[PDB]
Amino acid sequence: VDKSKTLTKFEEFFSLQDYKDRVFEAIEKYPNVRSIEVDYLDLEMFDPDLADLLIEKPDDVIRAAQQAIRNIDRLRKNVDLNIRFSGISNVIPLRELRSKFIGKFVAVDGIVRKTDEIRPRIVKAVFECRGCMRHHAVTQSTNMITEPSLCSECGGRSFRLLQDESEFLDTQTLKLQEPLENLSGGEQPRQITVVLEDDLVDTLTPGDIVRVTGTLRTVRDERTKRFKNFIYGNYTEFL
Amino acid sequence: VDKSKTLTKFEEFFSLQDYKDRVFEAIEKYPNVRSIEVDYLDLEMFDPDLADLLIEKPDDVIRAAQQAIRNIDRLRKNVDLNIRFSGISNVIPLRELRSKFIGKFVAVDGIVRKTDEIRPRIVKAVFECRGCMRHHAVTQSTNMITEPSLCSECGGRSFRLLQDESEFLDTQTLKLQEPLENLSGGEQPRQITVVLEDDLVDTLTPGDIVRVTGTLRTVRDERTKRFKNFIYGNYTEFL
Amino acid sequence: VDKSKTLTKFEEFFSLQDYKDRVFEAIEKYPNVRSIEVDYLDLEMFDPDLADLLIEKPDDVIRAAQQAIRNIDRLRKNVDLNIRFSGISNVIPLRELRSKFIGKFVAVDGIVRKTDEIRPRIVKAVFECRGCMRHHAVTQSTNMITEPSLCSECGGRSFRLLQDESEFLDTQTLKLQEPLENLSGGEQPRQITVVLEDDLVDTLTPGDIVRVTGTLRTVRDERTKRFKNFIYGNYTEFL
Amino acid sequence: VDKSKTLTKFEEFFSLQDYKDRVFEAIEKYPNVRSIEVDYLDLEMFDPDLADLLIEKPDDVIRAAQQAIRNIDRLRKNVDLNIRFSGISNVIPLRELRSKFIGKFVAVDGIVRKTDEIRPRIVKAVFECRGCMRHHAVTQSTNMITEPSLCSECGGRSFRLLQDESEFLDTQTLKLQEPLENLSGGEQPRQITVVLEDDLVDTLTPGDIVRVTGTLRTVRDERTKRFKNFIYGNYTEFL
Amino acid sequence: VDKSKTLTKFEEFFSLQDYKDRVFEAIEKYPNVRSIEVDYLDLEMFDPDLADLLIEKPDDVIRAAQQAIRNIDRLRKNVDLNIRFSGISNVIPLRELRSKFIGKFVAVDGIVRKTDEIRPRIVKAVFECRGCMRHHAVTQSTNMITEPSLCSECGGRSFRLLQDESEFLDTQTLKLQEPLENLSGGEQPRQITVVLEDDLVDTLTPGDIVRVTGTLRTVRDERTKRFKNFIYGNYTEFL
Amino acid sequence: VDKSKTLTKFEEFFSLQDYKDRVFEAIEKYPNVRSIEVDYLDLEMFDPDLADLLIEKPDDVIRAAQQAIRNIDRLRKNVDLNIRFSGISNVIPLRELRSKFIGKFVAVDGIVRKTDEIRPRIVKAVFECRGCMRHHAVTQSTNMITEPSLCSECGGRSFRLLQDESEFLDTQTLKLQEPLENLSGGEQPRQITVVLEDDLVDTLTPGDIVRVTGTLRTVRDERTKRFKNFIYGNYTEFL
Amino acid sequence: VDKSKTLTKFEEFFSLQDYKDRVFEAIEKYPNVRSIEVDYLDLEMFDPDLADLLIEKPDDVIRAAQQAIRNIDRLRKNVDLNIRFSGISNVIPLRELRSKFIGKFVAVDGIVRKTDEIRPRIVKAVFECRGCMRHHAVTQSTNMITEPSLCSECGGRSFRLLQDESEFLDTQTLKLQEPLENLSGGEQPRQITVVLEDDLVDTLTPGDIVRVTGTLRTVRDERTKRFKNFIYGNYTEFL
Amino acid sequence: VDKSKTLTKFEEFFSLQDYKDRVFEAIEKYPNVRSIEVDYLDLEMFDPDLADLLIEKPDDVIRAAQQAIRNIDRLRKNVDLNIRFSGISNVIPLRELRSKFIGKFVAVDGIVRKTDEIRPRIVKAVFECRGCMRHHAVTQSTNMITEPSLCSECGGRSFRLLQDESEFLDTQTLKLQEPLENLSGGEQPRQITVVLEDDLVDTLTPGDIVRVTGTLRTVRDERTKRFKNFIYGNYTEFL
Ligand SMILES: [Zn+2]
Ligand SMILES: [Zn+2]
Ligand SMILES: [Zn+2]
Ligand SMILES: [Zn+2]
Ligand SMILES: [Zn+2]
Ligand SMILES: [Zn+2]
Ligand SMILES: [Zn+2]
Ligand SMILES: [Zn+2]
Repeated sequence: VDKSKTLTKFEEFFSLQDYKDRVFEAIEKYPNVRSIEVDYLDLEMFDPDLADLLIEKPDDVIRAAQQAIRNIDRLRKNVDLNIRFSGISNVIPLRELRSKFIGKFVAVDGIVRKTDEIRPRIVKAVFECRGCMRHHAVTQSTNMITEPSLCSECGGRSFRLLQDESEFLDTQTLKLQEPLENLSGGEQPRQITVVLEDDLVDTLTPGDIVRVTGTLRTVRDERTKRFKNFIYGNYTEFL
Repeated sequence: VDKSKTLTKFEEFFSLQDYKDRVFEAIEKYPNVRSIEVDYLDLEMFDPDLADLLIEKPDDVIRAAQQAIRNIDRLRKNVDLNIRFSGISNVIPLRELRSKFIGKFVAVDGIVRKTDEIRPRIVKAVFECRGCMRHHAVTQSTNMITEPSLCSECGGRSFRLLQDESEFLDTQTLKLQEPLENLSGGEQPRQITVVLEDDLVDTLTPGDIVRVTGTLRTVRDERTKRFKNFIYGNYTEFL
Repeated sequence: VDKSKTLTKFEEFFSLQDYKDRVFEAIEKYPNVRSIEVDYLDLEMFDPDLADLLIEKPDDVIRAAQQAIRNIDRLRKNVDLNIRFSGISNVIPLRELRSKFIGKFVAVDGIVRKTDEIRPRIVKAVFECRGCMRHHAVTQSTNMITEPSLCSECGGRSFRLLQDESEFLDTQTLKLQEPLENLSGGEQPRQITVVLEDDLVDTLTPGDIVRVTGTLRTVRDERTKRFKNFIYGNYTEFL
Repeated sequence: VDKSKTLTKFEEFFSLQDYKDRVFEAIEKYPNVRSIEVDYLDLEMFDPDLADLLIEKPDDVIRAAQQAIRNIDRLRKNVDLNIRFSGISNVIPLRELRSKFIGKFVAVDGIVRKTDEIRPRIVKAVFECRGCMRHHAVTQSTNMITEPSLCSECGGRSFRLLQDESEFLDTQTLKLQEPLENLSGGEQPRQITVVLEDDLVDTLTPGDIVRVTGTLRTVRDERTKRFKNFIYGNYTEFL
Repeated sequence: VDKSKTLTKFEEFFSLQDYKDRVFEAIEKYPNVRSIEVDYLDLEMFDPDLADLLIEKPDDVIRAAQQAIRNIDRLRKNVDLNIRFSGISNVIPLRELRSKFIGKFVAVDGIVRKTDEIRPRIVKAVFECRGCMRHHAVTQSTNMITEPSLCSECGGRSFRLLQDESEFLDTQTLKLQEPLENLSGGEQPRQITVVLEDDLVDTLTPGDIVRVTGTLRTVRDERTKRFKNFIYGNYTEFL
Repeated sequence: VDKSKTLTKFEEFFSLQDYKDRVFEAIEKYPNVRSIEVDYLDLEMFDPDLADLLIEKPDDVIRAAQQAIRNIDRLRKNVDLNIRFSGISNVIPLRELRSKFIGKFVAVDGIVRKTDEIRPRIVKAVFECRGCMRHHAVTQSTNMITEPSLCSECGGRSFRLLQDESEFLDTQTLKLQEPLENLSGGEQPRQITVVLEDDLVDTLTPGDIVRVTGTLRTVRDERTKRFKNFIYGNYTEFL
Repeated sequence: VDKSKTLTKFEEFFSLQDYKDRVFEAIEKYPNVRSIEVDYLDLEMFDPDLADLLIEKPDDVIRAAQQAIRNIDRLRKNVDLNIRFSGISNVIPLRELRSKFIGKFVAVDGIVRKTDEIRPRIVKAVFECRGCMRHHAVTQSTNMITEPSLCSECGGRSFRLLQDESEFLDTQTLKLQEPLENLSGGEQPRQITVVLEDDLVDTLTPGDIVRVTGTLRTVRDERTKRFKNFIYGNYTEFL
Repeated sequence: VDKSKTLTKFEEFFSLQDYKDRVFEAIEKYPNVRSIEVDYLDLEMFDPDLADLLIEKPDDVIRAAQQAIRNIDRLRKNVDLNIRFSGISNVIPLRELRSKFIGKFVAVDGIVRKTDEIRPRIVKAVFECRGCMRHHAVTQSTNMITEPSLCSECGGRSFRLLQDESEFLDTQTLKLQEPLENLSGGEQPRQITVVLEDDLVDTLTPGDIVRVTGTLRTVRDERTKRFKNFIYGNYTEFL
């Protein structure tokens, strides 16, 4: 919960002459950008402790980072930019994406195979509390709706989702096959699912040799009660 | 604006000479008409701000244009007329009907591919409150019944649908394929579902080159858990 | 609820010398008849307002009609005859049986195709109130049992169906294909389901060119949550 | 429940030339009369079986009697007259008013002692069902409110009394001391409570030698869980 | 024995010549009698074992002697007769009416001191089951209403007493003082309460030297929480 | 009439020249006035039917005269003014204030005997719904708080009174004795309670010969269970 | 009649010389017999009205004929004997076994086509009341367990079936095809299911030309929701 | 809720050279002072709008005032001083302390009569939520404990008071009799209760001619459901 300190670090970070500009000129083109790039190196340089936390707790850090930009933004109300990081020094071979990397910032190189259709998902679900009829919004991260814990106003524990009041976002999946030039006879290359959202959607194509950076997440499949790991894409570049 | 501010704006557009008569002739012919066509351009002339809301919140705006007409006719004959706008500048290509356009008024060109059977659907569902046995009517917009939030009379939260007291309405589904003259090799055209209801039913047929204007809606496919977009047709025109 | 007046109109109607007889001579052959025919014309003539209500609210009118016969019948206890109407001036083409005709008296011409097996259904379901163990009978119109709203004696809302105390009735379905001599190349004739009950059972045969008269009802199919219209047969004649 | 037959007997009874008049001329002076007198003898004569039932079930009979007058009264809506009987041949000594006479028509002679103040009571209590908020009226006979058994509309069993919607009536009590000219040395005369309502209120005075006619009722006193008998006055005359 | 074995034994005692007629004359005079006196000695002659149970379990025995008479009369006129035994050998002195005698048939001599007013009490309370609204009658033995255990029809456990449908019965209280000719200096006589009901009401008066025969019952005094013994009079005789 | 029909009638009486100004001057001086006196006679002139309702249903009528004034003032300053009628023909002698007059507008003469201390009472009670924590205000007319029927927002039925948010109002009690010049020997005058509130507080004193005009209300005395009548003062005048 | 009136009638038929011995010989051989055959004709002779009920309400009648025998045997050895009637005049052709015959005693001729495996079924299910843990036995007639309505001892409504304490019974299914000598071209014979239980098990085989006598029962086919008729065999005979 | 602005005004107010000192030198002697005096005039001068709000909403203002001092206090943790105001220009005669002054800052002159004993009360009650066992503190203002609305952590609505964890405060009451030198023959001077808490305790003595300043509060007495006004003392000075 001391991540409040992290917010501060980013607040300052987003004050350095160099960054302060790309931020503004980005908030300029809204909503034709949504993203602000960040060279991992500048972060490494300016405060190497934070640069480490990004790797251990991507989600939290990336949240605090976005929070800062919202604060240091007068004039243009709202505006939520996704901040993507480039040059992550934590490249990891596909085959090694096991449990230790669950929920960690990762960079994986490979070749894009199958690319699924682009479809929406709810990012901000709005619920109606069945206890007092009040409305509560809850940010979703998966395609599985997550109801509020309890209603703080009346103590209710039962909610009804109001789709017409919820906000959507574009989502897409693809297969990231590992590079062959490292295998050794007989071995049929392995692959992992990558999830691209918002503006990283419709960015990659079957064949693209790339380096996907992002958070390694996991999900248990229905029926086959087994988990499966996938990468929640943050930044992407060609090799 | 708020909804109320809009109703007014509309009550005047529907009072202007040019449309004053069209409205009465329709209210007159009911139910041999149901529709009342309005030129977008005229809406712009009368007001540029309203002609914009029509695109950002077509649902409420159109629901307002209906309460306006219902507030004009001399005989207060109720009459649920369909306001259909013609000539919409907001023309979006099919492949680009992503999330940003959910809930927005769009206009898409393409070619009617497959046409489905006309079936009815409940538009006004009547429920019996299991708490006090009173009756409540609730307007439905999808083919999925939506029960009332709670019974205002006794506080009940459980209802039973009374089909025999509900009002139906004809609905129809068809696939709209994108224009071929823009695809580039190895590219199979993408199609999208269009929903036609009331008097727009049985209006189009395979081959017809059209410019479907309507609200972009989304719906989660049962068992797949994935959302999919479709167009709720408002106005149709040939090219 | 003012249909009580309708009961009266039929009471009188079933007093005219002409009708008063076929009634009695019908109640004579019980239970080898069950039906009393009614020339729509005599109804049209004697009270043209009622003749109109039949079309708008078949079920209610036909109920009030049957109610009358029960009242104007001393001596032979019970005896419930179905009254069927001939010569309905509301003939409608098969293809046009849309929502406006849901719950309306209709006459449709066509050719009988597939004819299903004759099977029973419950017409009068008897329920045991789980609250006070009392018995309640409820008339069913579909093959889906409909429990009582609530128990008037104790306020119970939960019931158990007692099959052994319920009354059955013969039911049958068939397909009524539209007449071809009106189509126009390429068009594969459409069809609709007809439901024949009680003594209209085993009356039609594949091939019969007929004119089915009855109430247009609708039902949502399981799985495919879509509705489908069908005709609840009242009278039938050959062309 | 066959008391419906009793209603009939009174309907006829209140058709005899002689009575039919005092009824009308009474309904004339409303609301300056409220009472219609009935010579027990005429009742004895015309139908001696009814004349007996009055004695065994005063309340029911007197109800059916009042019901009749309401039926045989066109023109002046409402109007509820109390019918009082004179010349009851069931005179009983005060000291003998034991259990056998509970709920029986009785005539008792004595001298009026203490006379209490005149105060109102609720005759028709209106309740709000806490289940569905509907209103139910219930006739009260004592000064203790009696809630409905259950709500027939929703099955509710809990009610709230709405005083502002209830109707009141004047009530009064007095002591009827037994006649001394029948005692025998040492014996301190006994007494019983008489309850006078509506227009018999403020009719008797301490000292009046009278003959009270009415229904013998009983009530258990709080604290001292013992019952006590009293007379619910119907008719009164001086000796 | 069991209760049944006793009923039989009694059905014969009540069939013997000597008493055969007394029973019929009583059943005949009902309700101008209510009682049927039987000499204990005769009971001994007819059977010594039954004449004993009468003392060990007077309640059940007497309840049996009643079901017997009720099973003899020709007209099955019901008739709740009071069997009263005369000449009981089990004579216990007043001061010795302790616990061993609770529930036993005793006979105590003394002198009627103070006599209380005759009041009624419910003998047969009728309850309305709050579960199914059905009516249940329950015989009461004390002046404290005893609700049914549970409703056999619906399983309900909550009841409402319907006073207007309940049957009353006259009851009376008096103090019985021990015989003075046995006390020894500085000893104030001890008294005990006697309860007289039905036809035994208003039978004794101060001064009367009697030999009260009845069941010894006990009751806890409210607020004191202490039990106290009293005699439930069955038969009275002067000395 | 209905309530609405009355409001109108009043909105005009309060628009007439003669009273147009009195109303504004009062609305002006608020809250240094609160009252607005109106001559009954003038009400008769303006309308004889309304001047009658004032007597049959003073409560609603007066509640209407308030909504009228509240619907006239230019500044919509709310202002809860007290309409007080002067010169009421419906003068009833004290001893005759029985049930027929409960809820009616009366005028009684007598002499102020005893005067009680002025205390406040809640006029507008504010409750917190225990279901959703929302606040509801409810106008009180007695000194007994009356909770809301149910919460319309969530269906709750349980509330908690929030005294610190409720509005108070001064109330006062006094005994009004009947005029002595009409009693006839051995007759002690009868008194009745009068309740004075708002600006009528501390207006009368012992000895004052007055003509209290107000609504006759009744209330059950706790522990006694007996109703008692009292006058809710509207207008006072000296004789 | 009522059930009781019938039991008597039967107790006499089973007392007549001709059958007096058959019954005893059977009760004697139990359980090496179970059945007791009776000629319908004899039933007619003994009584024509009873021989009719047997057809209109075979279930109750047969249940009565069983309670009769159970009320005759000297040793009160219980013995659940099967009464099977021979030579039934009520012979109905297979294709005509519609609703009017549900619950009726019929006799149908045809040819045993397919025979199923003999399996057991619970005839007397024993349940443990989850409320008080008591045991209740309930006779089953179908292969679908039917729980008790409610527990009379404690009012419970929830039960658990105790298979190890329940009694089984052999049951068997076979298809009965209509006689071929009556069909007319292109007509494939219709078959109906027959259920054979107890000693009738493994009695018939393919090819056997028979005249199945039994009760016509109906049952709803799970998942189809459609009823289907079948014959519950009582007596079998070859042709 | 905009009282946050009031907090600010006091924050500034408590920064003026003059006040900033007495604050500090007061926080110096803790806990031997508890109070900081405030000349109403300085408040009147510096910001006359606030000086008015004090009178209308004493409680809120005085709260915001105390809140400020807590904020502008570094170094010495805790320390809650009561701020008392002197020289209130809202002196009001005792007899006029009616409803309009409920919850208003008031100054009343009079002579101290009876002085009650000093006793403690709970100022900060600590409750244990019966739902999750968590602890909640709630400031009390009366001697009647006020439980929390609901538990924000788990939604619980039931609490248990933990006396051993609650904080107490000294409280005292006295009678403030009005000054006689203003009455006029016969009039027996009136009085009102004053409540002195914390350090104003044991400050006044019978006889002291004083001017009590404070908030007028009201409370309904048990039994006698009537309210009574009293003064919650804030500042006191001698005349
Ligand atoms: Zn809530
Ligand atoms: Zn409801
Ligand atoms: Zn029930
Ligand atoms: Zn209700
Ligand atoms: Zn029950
Ligand atoms: Zn609420
Ligand atoms: Zn049980
Ligand atoms: Zn909690």
